[PDB]
Amino acid sequence: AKSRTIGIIGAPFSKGQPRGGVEEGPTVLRKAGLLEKLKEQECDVKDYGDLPFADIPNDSPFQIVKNPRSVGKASEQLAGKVAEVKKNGRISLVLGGDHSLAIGSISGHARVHPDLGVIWVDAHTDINTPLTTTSGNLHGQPVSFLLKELKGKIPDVPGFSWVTPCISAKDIVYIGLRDVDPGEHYILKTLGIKYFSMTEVDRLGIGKVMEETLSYLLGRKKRPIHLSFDVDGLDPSFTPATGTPVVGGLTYREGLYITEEIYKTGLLSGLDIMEVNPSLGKTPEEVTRTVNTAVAITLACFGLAREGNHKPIDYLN
Amino acid sequence: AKSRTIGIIGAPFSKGQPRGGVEEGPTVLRKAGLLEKLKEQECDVKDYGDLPFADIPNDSPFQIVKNPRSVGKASEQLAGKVAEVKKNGRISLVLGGDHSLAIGSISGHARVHPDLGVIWVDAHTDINTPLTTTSGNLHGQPVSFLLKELKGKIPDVPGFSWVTPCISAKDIVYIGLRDVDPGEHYILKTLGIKYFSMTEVDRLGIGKVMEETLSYLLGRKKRPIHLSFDVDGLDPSFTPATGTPVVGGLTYREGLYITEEIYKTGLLSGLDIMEVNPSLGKTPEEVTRTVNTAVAITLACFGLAREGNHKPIDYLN
Amino acid sequence: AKSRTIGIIGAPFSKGQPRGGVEEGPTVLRKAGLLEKLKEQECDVKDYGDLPFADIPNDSPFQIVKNPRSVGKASEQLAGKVAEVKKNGRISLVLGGDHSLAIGSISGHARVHPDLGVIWVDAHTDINTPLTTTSGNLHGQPVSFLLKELKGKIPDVPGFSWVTPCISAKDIVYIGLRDVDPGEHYILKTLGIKYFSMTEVDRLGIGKVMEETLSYLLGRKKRPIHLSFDVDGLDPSFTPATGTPVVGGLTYREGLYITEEIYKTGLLSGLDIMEVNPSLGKTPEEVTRTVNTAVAITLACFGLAREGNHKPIDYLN
Ligand SMILES: N[C@@]1(C(=O)O)C[C@]2(CCCN2)C[C@@H]1CCC[B-](O)(O)O
Ligand SMILES: N[C@@]1(C(=O)O)C[C@]2(CCCN2)C[C@@H]1CCC[B-](O)(O)O
Ligand SMILES: N[C@@]1(C(=O)O)C[C@]2(CCCN2)C[C@@H]1CCC[B-](O)(O)O
Ligand SMILES: [Mn+2]
Ligand SMILES: [Mn+2]
Ligand SMILES: [Mn+2]
Ligand SMILES: [Mn+2]
Ligand SMILES: [Mn+2]
Ligand SMILES: [Mn+2]
Repeated sequence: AKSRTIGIIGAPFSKGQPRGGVEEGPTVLRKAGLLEKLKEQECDVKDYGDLPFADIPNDSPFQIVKNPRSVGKASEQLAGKVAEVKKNGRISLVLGGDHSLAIGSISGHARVHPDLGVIWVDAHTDINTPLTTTSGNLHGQPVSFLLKELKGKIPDVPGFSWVTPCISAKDIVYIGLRDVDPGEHYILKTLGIKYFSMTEVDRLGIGKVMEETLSYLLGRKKRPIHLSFDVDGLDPSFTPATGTPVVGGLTYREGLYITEEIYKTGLLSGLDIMEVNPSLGKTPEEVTRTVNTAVAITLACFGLAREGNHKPIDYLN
Repeated sequence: AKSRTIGIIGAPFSKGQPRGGVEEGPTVLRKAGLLEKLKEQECDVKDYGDLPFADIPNDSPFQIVKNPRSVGKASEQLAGKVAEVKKNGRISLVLGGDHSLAIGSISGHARVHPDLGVIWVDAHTDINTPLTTTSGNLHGQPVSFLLKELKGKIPDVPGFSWVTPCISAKDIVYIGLRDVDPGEHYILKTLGIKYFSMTEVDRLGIGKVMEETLSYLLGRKKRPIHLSFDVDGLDPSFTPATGTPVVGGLTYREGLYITEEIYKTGLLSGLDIMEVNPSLGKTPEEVTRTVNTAVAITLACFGLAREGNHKPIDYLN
Repeated sequence: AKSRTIGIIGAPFSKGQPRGGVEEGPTVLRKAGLLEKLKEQECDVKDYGDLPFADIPNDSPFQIVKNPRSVGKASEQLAGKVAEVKKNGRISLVLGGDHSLAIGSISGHARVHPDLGVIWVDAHTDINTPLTTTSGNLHGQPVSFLLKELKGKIPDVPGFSWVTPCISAKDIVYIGLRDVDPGEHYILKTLGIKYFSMTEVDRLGIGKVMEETLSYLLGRKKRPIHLSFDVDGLDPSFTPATGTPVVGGLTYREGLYITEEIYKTGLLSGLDIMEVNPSLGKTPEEVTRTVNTAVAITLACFGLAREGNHKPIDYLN
């Protein structure tokens, strides 16, 4: 089945943020048996291996923006790989790595399917421009480079001349927001992007949120869905091993409900599992817990339903 | 009050599954002072004691099904006792013990009240047949023996010839499902059984789940209700000392909500508190936490309300 | 802005309950940086300091009621200070201290705003009279001293002659109840007080809870809102360092949603943050967690929102 045909890309990249270890995410996710688990779920899985992100020594800051050439080239090379997987008729599964990789993942996906819609599960908007950013960390800026309405607000950052904005503000839905910068909130409200912060999830419940999200994106016509899952979107009681955790997050159940509903459209076309950092656990158990939650979210994107699953055979004979 | 008139039955049995300690469930529920708290809630409590389960020598397996004569006899004896409690105009309250005992608890209850409706709160469907099971543990098979629609699909298993299917596929509602086998999922679909998996609970909220459950069972007219409560239906964050824990379960709140709602109909007629295993706690507090929750669940079935409770007197004098 | 103009009053009082340490509540809330966080949030903050509560020796009990003269005096002192802050046109922010201080906090606030509506966030109703109490602890009795309907059911308690009931049964809404005494349950129902116990929060979701609360209080016309927050309204997993914790409480998210919805009315006029006991944390981490949660709650009352916030300027320039 189309919704269960997968091309796994390993993106071991960390220079979009300051904390070492996030590049180990593709290794830890594989070691937890992700590939084997997806095949037990009737998936056709092709593992495209881990992208080599050859060292870019001499990568001085652009103003306050850190490692711009490394971040730009990693995303540029990932875009090429995602385009190749999409051309092979497979759902691209990007194992991160930090969230700056979404620049390349979404650009590469939009090359084959320009009509795609984006569902962004995260505690943060990641919509800072290189000029509104106060941290200078590119993992909090991927969306700004991707939105068409922000063209003229993105300065000429070394390593990003290949970037052409591919998503319009009306083609993205945020879910799980709870730590937004002032500049980011200004962008969000001015561009009129559809969002469901933890306030909306509390108000409406996850059922109504997904109902509104899928109607908002697919109501006019059926189009490919790109899900970008930052593991910090869930509460740190489920994914503690991550760079920028924020309390009061989406529950484990809620994370599975979003992925269960997205799978059911049959239109998932690209998936990012980002920000798993196996060296940010306070104990060896916080690491396994983060990785198992990430694996569980992934399996639900490819058909695993809590109600159960069965093959078209007579189980009573 | 009929809704507060109880017949206590201890069922210290574990051979429906391979993990030792669940036979100690009645003792630890009793030690926590369940009977005293119920009497303190204005309940008429009669204690029928803990049933003696004689060891069956040479209890050879039926195919891969383990301890068939023991599970069969334990349920046969429990059926007789539940029928005796019901005939005395009391609500039977079975303290388990593994979930295989539900065969006898529900059969016994259907002998006095054949128009009963079953609410099954669990992470599991326990609807495997002796042939669909892959584990061979009978606690994952009680619903198959009880269902009228499965007559002809259950072979002659030693110890079960006394069983006559007493409930139809339309007289049972599941709440909490999140770990269902393919064959169980097939049965669920082909027999059109009403169920609220954790997916439906996330979608609708426990308020709507309970509205629909009671409307489904009581819609036509009032009829007796049997609640079979497996503690693993709740999240292992609340009930960890259990044999088959599954993450992302019902909350402590949702569990009380379900039981407070069933109490309010005044139609509770049979109750099972199952799968409490006090040898399966990682810490002594994990055991007390499980037992405290199971006691809190039982107290709400018999009137204890979070908004409060009071005697029909004038407290301002 | 008026909704951001604050008058801070520290109330280091503990004699309303038997557990030492709650008098250290205003200090640990200050040491966390509450005032500084409010100032950074564009809040006009004025520190009125901590009230000097003079030790009353030979404070003999009134029947069973412990420290009557000390509790009455402290609330009498707080009433004059809250009334002063209100006449200065600032929102009174009382840093508790045990919940008996609500006597003084609400009374002083009604002296300047007699048409005020109360939102009481608590696991408990705190509506016992000096005659219905079984503990004799005055922190579980403040609502009885304040209701006009209970005038004649409150005996002459030494230190409380200054009290004059300032609210009617229809001017108060409870949210989060789950441990109500029989005497209190009788009072709650006979007076027909509006309440949302955890059962209604589970049934409706916090979104409908806030919809109904605000509609009931502000329906007829706009009126000042007094929020008295007992940190034990939230589950012990978010606020463990407290004297009377009850399991199955409001989540961190619900706590934030209540306080965000209250800010949005622009009618917040009084705020009590009560029962933070830094000496009751099982570990130093349990203390910090409670204090951090209490700070998060307070900031949301004055405009800090999870979707983000921004100043009225063009951030894209
Ligand atoms: N908006 C921030 C930024 O640096 O631009 C500011 C920040 C630092 C303190 C407050 N939150 C992290 C966030 C970046 C998140 C990236 B990610 O984890 O979602 O991928
Ligand atoms: N379907 C199972 C079986 O053994 O038949 C397979 C199982 C083991 C691995 C997956 N779940 C346990 C379950 C049984 C639960 C019984 B009870 O705890 O809910 O009462
Ligand atoms: N109803 C009680 C009372 O003492 O009047 C009985 C009590 C003692 C054990 C059961 N709950 C505490 C509660 C008081 C709460 C005060 B507060 O924390 O909400 O402010
Ligand atoms: Mn992100
Ligand atoms: Mn993030
Ligand atoms: Mn079971
Ligand atoms: Mn179970
Ligand atoms: Mn209180
Ligand atoms: Mn309280």
